[PDB]
Amino acid sequence: MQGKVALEEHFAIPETLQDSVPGDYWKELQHRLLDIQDTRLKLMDAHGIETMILSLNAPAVQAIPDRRKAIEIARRANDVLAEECAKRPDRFLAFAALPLQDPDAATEELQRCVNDLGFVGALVNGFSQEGDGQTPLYYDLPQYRPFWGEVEKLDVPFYLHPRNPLPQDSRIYDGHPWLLGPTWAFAQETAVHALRLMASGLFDEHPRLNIILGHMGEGLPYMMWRIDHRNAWVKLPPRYPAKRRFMDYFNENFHITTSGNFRTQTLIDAILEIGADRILFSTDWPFENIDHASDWFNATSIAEADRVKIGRTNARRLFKL
Amino acid sequence: MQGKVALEEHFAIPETLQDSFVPGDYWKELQHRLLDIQDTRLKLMDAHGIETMILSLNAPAVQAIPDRRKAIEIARRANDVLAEECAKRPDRFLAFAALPLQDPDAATEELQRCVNDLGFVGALVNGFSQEGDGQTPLYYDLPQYRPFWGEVEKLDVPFYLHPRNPLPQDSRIYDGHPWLLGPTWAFAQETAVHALRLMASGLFDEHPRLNIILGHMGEGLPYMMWRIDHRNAWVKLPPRYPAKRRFMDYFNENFHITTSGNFRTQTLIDAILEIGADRILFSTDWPFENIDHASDWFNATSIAEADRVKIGRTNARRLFKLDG
Amino acid sequence: MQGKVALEEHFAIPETLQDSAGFVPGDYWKELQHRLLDIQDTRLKLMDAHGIETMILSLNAPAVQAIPDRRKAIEIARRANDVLAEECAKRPDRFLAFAALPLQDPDAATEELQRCVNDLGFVGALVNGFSQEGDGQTPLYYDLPQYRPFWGEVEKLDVPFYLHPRNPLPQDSRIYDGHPWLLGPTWAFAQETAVHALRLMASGLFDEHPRLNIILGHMGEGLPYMMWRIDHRNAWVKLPPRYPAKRRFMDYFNENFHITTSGNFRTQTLIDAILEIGADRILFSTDWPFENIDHASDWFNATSIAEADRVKIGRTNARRLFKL
Amino acid sequence: MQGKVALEEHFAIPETLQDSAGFVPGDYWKELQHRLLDIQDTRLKLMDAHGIETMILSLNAPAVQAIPDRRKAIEIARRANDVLAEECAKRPDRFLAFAALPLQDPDAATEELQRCVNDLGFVGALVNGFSQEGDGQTPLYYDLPQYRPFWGEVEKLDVPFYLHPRNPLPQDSRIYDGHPWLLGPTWAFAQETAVHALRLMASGLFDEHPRLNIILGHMGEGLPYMMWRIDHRNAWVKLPPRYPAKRRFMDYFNENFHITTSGNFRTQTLIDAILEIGADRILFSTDWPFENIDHASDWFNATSIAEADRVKIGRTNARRLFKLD
Ligand SMILES: O=C(O)c1c(O)cccc1O
Ligand SMILES: O=C(O)c1c(O)cccc1O
Ligand SMILES: O=C(O)c1c(O)cccc1O
Ligand SMILES: O=C(O)c1c(O)cccc1O
Ligand SMILES: [Zn+2]
Ligand SMILES: [Zn+2]
Ligand SMILES: [Zn+2]
Ligand SMILES: [Zn+2]
Repeated sequence: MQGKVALEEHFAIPETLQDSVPGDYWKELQHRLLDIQDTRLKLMDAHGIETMILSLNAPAVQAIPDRRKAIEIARRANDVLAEECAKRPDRFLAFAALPLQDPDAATEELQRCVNDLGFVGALVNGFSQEGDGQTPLYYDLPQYRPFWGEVEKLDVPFYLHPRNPLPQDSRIYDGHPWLLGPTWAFAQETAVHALRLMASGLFDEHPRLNIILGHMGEGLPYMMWRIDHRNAWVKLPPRYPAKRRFMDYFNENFHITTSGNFRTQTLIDAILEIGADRILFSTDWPFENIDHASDWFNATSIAEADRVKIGRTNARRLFKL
Repeated sequence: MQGKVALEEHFAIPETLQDSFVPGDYWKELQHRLLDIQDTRLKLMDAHGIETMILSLNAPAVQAIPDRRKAIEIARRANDVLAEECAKRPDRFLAFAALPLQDPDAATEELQRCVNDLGFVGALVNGFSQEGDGQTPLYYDLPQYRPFWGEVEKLDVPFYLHPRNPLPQDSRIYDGHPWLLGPTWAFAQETAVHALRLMASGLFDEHPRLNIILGHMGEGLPYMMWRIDHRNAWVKLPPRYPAKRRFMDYFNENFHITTSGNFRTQTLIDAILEIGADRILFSTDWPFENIDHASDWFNATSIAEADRVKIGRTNARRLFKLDG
Repeated sequence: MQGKVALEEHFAIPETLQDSAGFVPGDYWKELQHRLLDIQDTRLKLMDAHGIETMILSLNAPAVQAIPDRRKAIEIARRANDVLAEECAKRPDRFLAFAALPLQDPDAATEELQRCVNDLGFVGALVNGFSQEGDGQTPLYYDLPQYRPFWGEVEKLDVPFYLHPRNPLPQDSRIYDGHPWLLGPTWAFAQETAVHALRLMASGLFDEHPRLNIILGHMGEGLPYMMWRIDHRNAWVKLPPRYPAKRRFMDYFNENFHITTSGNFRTQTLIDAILEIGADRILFSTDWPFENIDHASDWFNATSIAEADRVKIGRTNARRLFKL
Repeated sequence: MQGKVALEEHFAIPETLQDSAGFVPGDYWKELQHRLLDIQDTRLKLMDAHGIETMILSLNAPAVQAIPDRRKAIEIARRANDVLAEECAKRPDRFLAFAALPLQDPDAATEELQRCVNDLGFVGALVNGFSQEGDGQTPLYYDLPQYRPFWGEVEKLDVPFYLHPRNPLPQDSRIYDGHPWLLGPTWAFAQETAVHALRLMASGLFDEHPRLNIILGHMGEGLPYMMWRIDHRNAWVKLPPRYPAKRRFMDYFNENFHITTSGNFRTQTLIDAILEIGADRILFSTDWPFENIDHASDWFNATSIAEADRVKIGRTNARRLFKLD
């Protein structure tokens, strides 16, 4: 398939590069993160990707406790990104990196990126760290409501990307570093953060918000029925502040991408849960090979009409292209 | 469908009853359900095509008793009670053992006692154990539990790894959201990861004949299993965990999942295309779930009639050697 | 779900009533007749009780397609269409109409479609397969040359054409000899209709009129499941197909066809169709009065698909297709 | 996947070679002929390169079923079976065989089946639909009374019966008039075979002989997708069906049939079948030489199913069905 849109495609700046064992692989990953116009573009051309919505790597800004430096790095990353997109505006779009450890500053940088730089959304690597940085700051908290109101005003999607939990909140993985990251930890962290947003009633207050989750929903689709329907015989209203069910907000305010989850069975389950209209193609480059994502998607077992929507038209619609 | 086998069916004894809402008329009903075995439960089984019910103590129960002596005491009592209840109707009730795993040796002894002397057909443990001050979750992939697993394999009976909530110090991500703890989500995360720890530790290389059972359709594992092994596939460097093979291998070869508290056809279809119908078992999670809810859904779920028979009955019959 | 649109919903006029006599046992004949003749009363109460806002009505089968005499066919067609317009006018907020066409006379059929659409406001046409004319011994399929002008007018008026089933003529039914239970909805209807659809595709009709919209009931008359094979059988033979059409069957099916759930309330079938043609091209329908409205609605309300798709298949796809 | 078993794999003898002539263009005819006559070379090399350990061979179509003279049919069947036995004996660790039967003569077909199974070690029979006999103008379906003795023997011998396709006779093909491209594997084959199978079910054959194992290729010739409708159409009519069989079509399909992936390398189709008849009754097959072995194998090795089912469908279901363990 040609003319695809991919939106979990990362890059890095020298300042955040270290955020991502010794050898040829680490060397290649660094080159990939810093490259935009050469290797990346050539692969896009060879693998039917017309539009790539770029985002800074992780955890990047979310792991910078000093709000002052966080704002500085965010602005720096966004300016570099703007410069890179300007070189091939027909191929590259961008997500804003935000210094959410400072709500007001984050709201202001998002406005700058959207109104001044033409960015089409924001991508945040989970909870923020601030001050001593020992407390994970989730976005369902009161201090972030103004920010969400502005996100809804600008009407641009918010991509809730993964990050690892803090060491003190990772005991379950002690002795198992291989379970952290993309293997599992990433999904758990992001799925719950997403659930917190839903449970908080955020989408009752701002129903037009568009949240995006990669890796096919971080496991949410398969368990969505249980999330709401467990112990169904208990006919008492849910205790959380949100007015409706998790499935309602997930179906109405979320979109999921195929980033790093090239599995047909998983895609079928998702199509039968959230629907093809809310699934978007993405690769997770440079952490995943573009050819791997594209070859799989070009041949996955779905209707051709859905391959067109998932690979291109859903995104073009979502980002008003 | 008639003649079904259900195996995540709970009961409680006065000592563990409190572990199991609000002041609402629901708490009263739940209590009655947990304490009942021969009456209400049996009538529902007769009304909903369930011939065999493999009973297990509630949660967290024994896993939440930090004092070894006490844990060993409560477990033995819960197992003696269970043994007595099953003896009243051996043609309908089977049993899973409650184990005081905060004491590896005592747990091994009690499992042997239950299996060899009481005829229990397996064990059901509610996640990690608490011991001493009870501030450290004790996972079963740890070295001290290897002798135990060797005995489990020797006795050749399944181990049902059931959920429990993580300790508060390990649940900050849920702070302010108590509604996310329990069956809503926390149970799955806790159990899925414990299962992965067992896999990564190489436990199944050492004891390949082990049979582990997970409820709630695998605690989310099937949907993400491909990613668990294949994420960042371009990096051809070998994984550094002790296990010799991949997660999917151990999941496909040493695990079975049940339909407990997850009556969703889409989820069942995904599981069928991931682990296979031969590895899926009907279960309800009674009394936390209504038996009629579980049965009505399963009787009509969109699968092959041949698979409805296997998932609803024959897979469990074979697994627990009920035909011979 | 409320506000659904159903479009394979039949009625009959005295002149065509007997055509449905041989499709149900004698004990059910009186009831089927009542249903076929009723539009304003019981039918509407069933619609209200089962969340159906719009019902696009059509004459029963084979009706006009089984009238060998051109003059008579044109007469009955106009009559049925006039009656249908009368009934819709009684409840214009709930009923829409498909035209009955005397296709044994191409020109007359073209004229009648124009009258129905431009003058009566009908939203499409429903034809029960091939037509009989003259001695009525030869099935007349619509891929034939003489029907090209008609198709050009269908595309110009831009209204869908519902290719409905009918049984094959006796001389073309020997495979069912001794098995009358295989004729009709059991199987013969699907074969007859699926092949007729393939004939239209293979003839290149959609190359000439790419904007045509064809609708098939009973989930595509079996087409989705075998569509890959229809084009890809013997793929090693790298030569172009021998038929007139310039492209593949899958292209025309994917681009010019829509299928409904009439008389095929099977979740597995719906899932296969979703993964072959997509939810955007599947429409809810019941096949009342040959199928119970509650059977269709109850199944569709609970089938295992995304809620977003239940809304599309149940309502918005049809509203989009018929420009409502 | 290695060690696969494939069971809709054809070959031909000079006497039946021309039967496959019209099914392929002119330039590809030479290649197809080579493939049909080859068993020990090209075929074996493809099996070794594409993980196929066992190939259950069968004569091409329509072959014997299109020979109206009983005597000639009996001769051709026997000749074809002897050649096949000869070929299998060259590499018995890789090749097994399906008997060709002269069903235009019930008693003769019964005797030949016995000969192939008892004396030649054949593991079943493959018949290309209805038979033609005498004037050959009447399709003879196997649900007819004269074939009951035959079926009784099939059940006694306890070997599967592969109901393979064939095109209907011209007078029974008017729906395809003007569309020769709709005959054969494109569609006519499936319609013809699906209905023949339904006739067997409706006749009550499986009530009388419940241990029969019937096999259909091309993923059930379309049956799985419409199976619910076949039994449940017009469900509001609460009156039993009119056919002589005691139960439902779905019951006989679920209990007496097995389907193969021959010439239908489609994942969506396989998923539907898995949810209708179950993975335990789906078997890998290619339809070589009409389909490329690599096409079938590459698709099956990667299709979206549980690895445990890939093993069953690709090998163990067949080994179990043909008692190879
Ligand atoms: O997608 C990512 O952002 C990512 C990382 O940031 C680190 C490792 C793997 C990975 O997929
Ligand atoms: O053990 C369970 O399965 C359970 C509980 O112990 C408490 C709430 C829900 C539940 O499913
Ligand atoms: O027109 C129909 O839809 C129909 C019949 O005409 C006869 C039986 C069943 C049926 O669905
Ligand atoms: O016998 C077959 O299987 C066959 C043919 O005889 C002709 C074309 C395709 C095909 O699969
Ligand atoms: Zn990423
Ligand atoms: Zn439980
Ligand atoms: Zn109809
Ligand atoms: Zn064949």
